[PDB]
Amino acid sequence: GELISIIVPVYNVEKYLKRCLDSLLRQTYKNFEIILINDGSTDNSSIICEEYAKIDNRIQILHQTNAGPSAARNAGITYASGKYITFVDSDDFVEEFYLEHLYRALVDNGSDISVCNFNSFNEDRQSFLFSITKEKYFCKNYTIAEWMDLNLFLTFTFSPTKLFKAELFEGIRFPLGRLREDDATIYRLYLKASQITFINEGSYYYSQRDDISSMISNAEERIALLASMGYDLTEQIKSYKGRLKKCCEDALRNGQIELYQQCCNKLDLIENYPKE
Amino acid sequence: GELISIIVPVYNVEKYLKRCLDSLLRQTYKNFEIILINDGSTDNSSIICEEYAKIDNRIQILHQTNAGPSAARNAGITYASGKYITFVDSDDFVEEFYLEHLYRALVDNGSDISVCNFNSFNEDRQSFLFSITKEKYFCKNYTIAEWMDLNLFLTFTFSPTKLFKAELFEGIRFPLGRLREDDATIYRLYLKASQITFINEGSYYYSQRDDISSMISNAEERIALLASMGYDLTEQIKSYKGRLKKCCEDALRNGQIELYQQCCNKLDLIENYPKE
Amino acid sequence: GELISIIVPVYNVEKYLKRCLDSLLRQTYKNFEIILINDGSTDNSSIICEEYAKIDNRIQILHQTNAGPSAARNAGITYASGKYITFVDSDDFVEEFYLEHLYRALVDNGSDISVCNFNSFNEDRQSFLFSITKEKYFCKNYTIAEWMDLNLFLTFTFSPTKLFKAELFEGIRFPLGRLREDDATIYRLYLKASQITFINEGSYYYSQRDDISSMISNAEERIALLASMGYDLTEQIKSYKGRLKKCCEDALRNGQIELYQQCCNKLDLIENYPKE
Amino acid sequence: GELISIIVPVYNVEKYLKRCLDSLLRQTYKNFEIILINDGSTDNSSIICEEYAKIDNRIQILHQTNAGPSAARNAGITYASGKYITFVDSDDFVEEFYLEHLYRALVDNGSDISVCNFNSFNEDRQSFLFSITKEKYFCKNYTIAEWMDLNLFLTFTFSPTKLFKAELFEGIRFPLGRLREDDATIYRLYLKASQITFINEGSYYYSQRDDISSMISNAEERIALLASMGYDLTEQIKSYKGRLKKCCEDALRNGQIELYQQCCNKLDLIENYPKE
Amino acid sequence: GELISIIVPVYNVEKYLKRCLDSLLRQTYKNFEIILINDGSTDNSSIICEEYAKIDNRIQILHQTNAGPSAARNAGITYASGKYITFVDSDDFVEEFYLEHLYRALVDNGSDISVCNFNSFNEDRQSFLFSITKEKYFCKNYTIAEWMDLNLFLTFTFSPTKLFKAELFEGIRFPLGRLREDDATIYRLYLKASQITFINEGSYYYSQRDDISSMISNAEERIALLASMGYDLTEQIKSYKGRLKKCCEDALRNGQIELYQQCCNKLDLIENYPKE
Amino acid sequence: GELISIIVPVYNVEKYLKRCLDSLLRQTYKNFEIILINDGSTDNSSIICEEYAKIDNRIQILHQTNAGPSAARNAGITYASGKYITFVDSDDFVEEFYLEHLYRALVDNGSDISVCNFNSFNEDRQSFLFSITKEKYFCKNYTIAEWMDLNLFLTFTFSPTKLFKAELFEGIRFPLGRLREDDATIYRLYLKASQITFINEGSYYYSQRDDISSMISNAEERIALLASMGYDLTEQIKSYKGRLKKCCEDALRNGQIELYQQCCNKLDLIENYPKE
Repeated sequence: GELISIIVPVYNVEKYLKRCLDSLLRQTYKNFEIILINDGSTDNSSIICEEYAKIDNRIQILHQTNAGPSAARNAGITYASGKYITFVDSDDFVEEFYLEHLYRALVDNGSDISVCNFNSFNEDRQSFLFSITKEKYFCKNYTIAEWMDLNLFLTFTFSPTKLFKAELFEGIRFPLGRLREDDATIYRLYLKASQITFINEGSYYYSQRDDISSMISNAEERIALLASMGYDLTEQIKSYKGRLKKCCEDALRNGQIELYQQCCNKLDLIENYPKE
Repeated sequence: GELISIIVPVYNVEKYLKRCLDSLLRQTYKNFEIILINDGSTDNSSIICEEYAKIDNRIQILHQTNAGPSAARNAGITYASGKYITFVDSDDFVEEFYLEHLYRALVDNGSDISVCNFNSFNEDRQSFLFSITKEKYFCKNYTIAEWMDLNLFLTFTFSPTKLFKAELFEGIRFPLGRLREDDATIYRLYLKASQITFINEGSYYYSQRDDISSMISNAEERIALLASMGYDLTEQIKSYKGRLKKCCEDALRNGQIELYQQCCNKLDLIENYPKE
Repeated sequence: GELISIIVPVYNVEKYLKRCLDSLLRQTYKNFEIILINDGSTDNSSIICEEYAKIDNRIQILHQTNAGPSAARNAGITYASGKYITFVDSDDFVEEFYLEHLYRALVDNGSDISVCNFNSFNEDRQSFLFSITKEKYFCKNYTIAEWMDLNLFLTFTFSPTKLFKAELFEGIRFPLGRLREDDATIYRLYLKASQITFINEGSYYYSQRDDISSMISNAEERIALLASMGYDLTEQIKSYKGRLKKCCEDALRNGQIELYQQCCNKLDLIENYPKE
Repeated sequence: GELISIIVPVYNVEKYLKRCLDSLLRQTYKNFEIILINDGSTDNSSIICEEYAKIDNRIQILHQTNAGPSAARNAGITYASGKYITFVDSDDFVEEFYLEHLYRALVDNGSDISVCNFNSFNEDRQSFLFSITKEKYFCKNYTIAEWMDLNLFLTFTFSPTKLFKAELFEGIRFPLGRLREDDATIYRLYLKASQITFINEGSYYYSQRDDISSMISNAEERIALLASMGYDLTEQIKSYKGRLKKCCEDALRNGQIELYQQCCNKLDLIENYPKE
Repeated sequence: GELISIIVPVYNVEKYLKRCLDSLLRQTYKNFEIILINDGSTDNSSIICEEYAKIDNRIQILHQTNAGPSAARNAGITYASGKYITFVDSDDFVEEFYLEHLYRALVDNGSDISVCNFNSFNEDRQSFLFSITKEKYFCKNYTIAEWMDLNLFLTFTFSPTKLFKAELFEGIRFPLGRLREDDATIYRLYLKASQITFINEGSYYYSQRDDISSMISNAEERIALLASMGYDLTEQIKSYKGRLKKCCEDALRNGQIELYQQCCNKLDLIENYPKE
Repeated sequence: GELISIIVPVYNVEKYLKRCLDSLLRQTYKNFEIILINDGSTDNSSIICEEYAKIDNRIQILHQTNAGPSAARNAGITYASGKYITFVDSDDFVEEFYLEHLYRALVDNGSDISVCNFNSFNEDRQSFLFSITKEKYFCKNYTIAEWMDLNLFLTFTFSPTKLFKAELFEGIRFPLGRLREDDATIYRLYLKASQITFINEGSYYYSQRDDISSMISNAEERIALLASMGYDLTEQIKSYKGRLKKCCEDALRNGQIELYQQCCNKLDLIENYPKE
């Protein structure tokens, strides 16, 4: 099959990196490159990266001065030469059929993007949580409009579990020096697609063991864009009000006083001064 | 009549301050206080403020360490003891009936805000531009919904020309260390009101002689807020698209590269990827 | 009686704030406002402030970006609308007759300031230290000259225990970004007064559990000021020499070398080169 | 005669340095060293220093990273090996008998310090101002007390025109990174002396072509020291009030708002609330 | 022929960029890409880049936040997909046969690098200086040892005029934030080669109209490398001694005192303490 | 005998300082000064320095604002008035005949420098390691060429154990803010000498309980100097290659990515592209 570029930012993940990389090299889909972006790690991560590159030529390492998760992913996008691009966090790990299932779902359906789900691995108790079961499996093709009504963490704020045509990345980059960088970026990729295929299987494992300002501004930017493009706003509005409520309280708890004022005011307007 | 608080930020306006203050002391509406906020001026402005305070007891001076126009206006709001609050920029000036007309328009109509228009004074040629003529005079009461539809500068980005019930300022402050502060704030006051009265009268004179990131952020926040409150988005969407175009080009010219990418991508999505 | 404004700076005092506020709400003198200035606390203090504000309308909260104890007290003074102003630290607490006794001492004597004493509460052993006993109770009126002669901590470095006519604060603010702020400020209030009434009563409880440069600067400024106003300097001189000794040794221990040289030189001049 | 160390800080004085150094090498008193401290000059001053050192072995150069006039003088004091120390600014120049007259005045009278006066040279008009004339010449021995009652620029804030026994410098250094460094330092040298000899001759020529905070704190520190040592305060008090008046006005003009508040308050206390 | 990547850093060169780009698009060698790295220009350079990109698809633009000439070139190297890499400064321009002649000289000779010379253009007088004439034309193949035995500016400190096999860039990047970045880098590419071909034609035009520390450390690094690899040091030593002389004087003129001390000491050792 | 200046930098060594100073005051060679440079210590070191100064007048203290070990030693060199200069680290201690043996070895041989060896003391186990035994004692006079042909730590990167003619320090200072400051400096003193005497006795005790960039640049600077002066480079090259290997690996482990790139490239050139 055609080349898939797997972008893996690496920053101080010495405990988890080998499990991640082992799960990737065992992929049943063979035609991939793994772009490891070592973002200036200060533990053994960089040495682990180098050792893995020595035994599999599909691994390419990029060492860079520490610049954040956004910069690391952008470097990956730049270096990628695949027809498709996908992200894996170096904290996490996948089933051996992960890539193949994503690839088939995309290509067989003529979609521009395929997306799967994730199950959880609790590091503290070394136990899986199989939230997504075989009996609950489904697959569906979605228009962008149908897609934008749908799990909000999975869909909008989590960069892995998703296979993208590389062409979709024209003009699209993660925002620098900013957390919730996934929240600000992934949905812009969806907006460039014509069809998206979702497979409800937890083939990606999320290892289970911030930025209030971005939480709010990401949601505002996204509402403005969707509104300008003619998409329905109902769910984003619900999401936005929920974030404002969290921001209002947490900003105050964190001594982020100007942010607290803004969020409480916005919440006050929405709840107490709606139209009519 | 009831006390009107006039908030006047002062930063290095020695050439224009006396003209401003003279035009305010000549007001036919006499029950006011002028709150001069000297934002750490380094010219003669502070001395001019002190001299005017000595001859009229309606003038109150606040000297503060330089912190920007938003901080200066916020100090004004905090110090105001009037039933109503209005803003005057210290390089502008007004007709002697300015305050009286705004006060009448508000109180006689049972509105929460009254708004007038402005004409221009060209400092370079010392000539007035009477864009707003007596033949074009009108007055009208608006619902908030009617008011929000469309002079975008007069309505949303310009803080003077407007008389606000002081009660409207609960939870509302200008955003710190950041220009287009009026653009981020005035419309939130409108959203608190039940009715607004406009008088199409150029009684305020704007003396004629960029924060590109805020231009975009302000518009996104405002769309998200209006959408969440059920207001129509048609004109804000048009305004947003126009700002994106301006941003896309000007950010690039200024070497603001990440801003440029974000705006160009947003403009690309809107123009080339609207909902199918 | 007339309104007393109680200014209470709050920064990360979650363990002690409730005890403080409970003791204030139980005041037998009921015509007060409590101005809580949350100086950007990062613990639960801000939430505790909000909860108390919901149950007593005499409580006014000001949330501000963290700027230090001087800035917080200055905001308090600016916001106070009382005829009298008093300070309470948020880790301390008071007798239920605290305010009443200070108010009586001031008003019945025609003084401009009344001052009481304090006893101690040892948090580590949960035990009171009643240094000031009923057998030692006295009350006395003082001229400013009598007052300035000498408990140096109680009088000059401690802002609570004192009820001030609000008029005394014209031109007087705590110095920004700088500790021993009380040491720099309280005595300037005394200098504005005509008479001070002291009550030797430990009605305030100080919870028991360095800015070396300011220690010296404050003492030099105060001597210069008193000398310029014709006050006797004998005790201030003794205090200054004691501070120089402390400075000379502690600056050196802290690696504050230029401060050390300055203080040692000053101490050397005073002890070894007095006027022949 | 015994060795005199002449300390000459040099910072960007290319236009004036040769005139200064020429006037020094022509001294009738031959036993001197000139310590040129080049404080990281960025013009030709450093090259001029090196060229002069090549032709007279009494010149010693010390090049140092830019650190200010205080640091440059302190380096000079440290390098000095003379029995006496004197300062010359590299902007200025002297008569050929300058050093000899200072030396004789000190040694013949058994004084610890000798001081002369200065006349002016107006660079803009290339003309001398002989303010100090031959007919006005006098010489006098002073006790420290007599000395401290006396021209305030000449005596207290100007480091040149003065020959000091080197022993007087134990523990005494110019304050770092601070202007009016002379104001803070010279009088401490006087306080270590037993007798001072003044000669009223303008043998030093001051070339005629800031720090408000230090102006005030230097005067406060000096009053506190003098008071502690038992010296009369009358003139220092007059001086202090004059500085407060200048500070109050100039701080405000410069946007130094906290300084303005402090100085105006101090002036208000002194003028309007003196004892009784 | 095979693809040549031309790396063109662009920072604030609006006056010269069109001339540069016009001369490149007129190349007789057709198979190239021009990688324009706009390094956050703040003039019209970015817009000029965009306009040229629209009319010739061999032009690729990378806009980046300003990070300096080294970072710009490194981005070019990373983006380059040619078999050969060459550098052109956007201030300069070339003959229409420039690329073709470099290409032939490399390929026909089996060299890894080809190098030509340059003539100059005086912008102030709009006149060419034809230092390299037709009569002085020669071409020659060199071993690296012969090559490293040489003017000095052309060979080591100037990145254009040179066509490199792209494989030579493994592990070689320009040093960040550093000026004299060419000085630190070009020679390392030479050391990777087996044979270099020089053509003595001035087909590149240098438009004519310092980091002292790097000048010295670059020469020291280069001597240490060459010595470690067994190359002859005679000319590098001569060059190093010349740089020390320049540094010794110019560091002092610039107030770079520690650098002055180091260079003067080094020059002192070399000239006055050679081996016995 | 003539005065030996012992330079002892002191920074936060309260646990070890008394042992150091006791061992120095017990020297059989009596004519020394100990220059204690307290570099702004924040423990009890400064007070320990003062106490020792009070009981032995050979001890001089310089207190300075913290500026690092290089600045501390340079201050020592400046203050030193001895005919000879030696360094002792305040963590360490010496035999009672330490100074005497160094002095005799220098003076009896007509050398400019004498050097001894060191044994170690393991603080964790309170036990001596006598690496240098009586049986292995030797003494020898070396030419500089013989001297520069050598362990490596003792000779070049350790400042104690060495007695220098003070005239050798002309133009030689330790580099500011730099670690491996000994590495950059000691060898330059050797290059000033005509003959060096080594005594193989461990009379200095090193108490036992990295700046990668300097490690590399120091070695490059030293190779360039030695090459320029005609000394043999064989051992320095071996040392340099060893440092590159260490840097290549450890820079990467520390996230020092540009340094890693430079060192790995240098090592790549040396090992894989030596001269043909």
